[PDB]
Amino acid sequence: FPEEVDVFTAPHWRMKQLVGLYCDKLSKTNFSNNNDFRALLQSLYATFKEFKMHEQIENEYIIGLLQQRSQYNVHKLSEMLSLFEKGLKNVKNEYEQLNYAKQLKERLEAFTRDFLPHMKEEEEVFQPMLMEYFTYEELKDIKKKVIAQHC
Repeated sequence: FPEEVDVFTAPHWRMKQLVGLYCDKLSKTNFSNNNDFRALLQSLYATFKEFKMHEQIENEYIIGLLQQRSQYNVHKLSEMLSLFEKGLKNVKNEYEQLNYAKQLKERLEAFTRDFLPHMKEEEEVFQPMLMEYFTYEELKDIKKKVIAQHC
């Protein structure tokens, strides 16, 4: 659709950038090294906080409106951030770091597997709906708001 009414593509470009970055970091991290371990968790925490802001912006500026006008599924992150905090606060040696690493990798993989199709659905399903329930200028205005909150 026209760029000026597209409320997902730019935010999702950033979220996908952040996904690729944590996938790269995770693959390069030495989980036996406490500094590498904690640097990874700190990066993940900042990333997932931005993911949380993203979903909240969608809720407050896009989905609430779209649901009112069109009139079921209720548009994870908090649990992930809690997992990271546990790593930063409760892991004190190599045994605990490597046991944590296994659980961390399983949860991030599951998360990533769910998050990419989540974004795709917004683009493929919600955006067409936005065209049907809102005027072109109403959508330009929503996009201005969504960008201002992301950037």
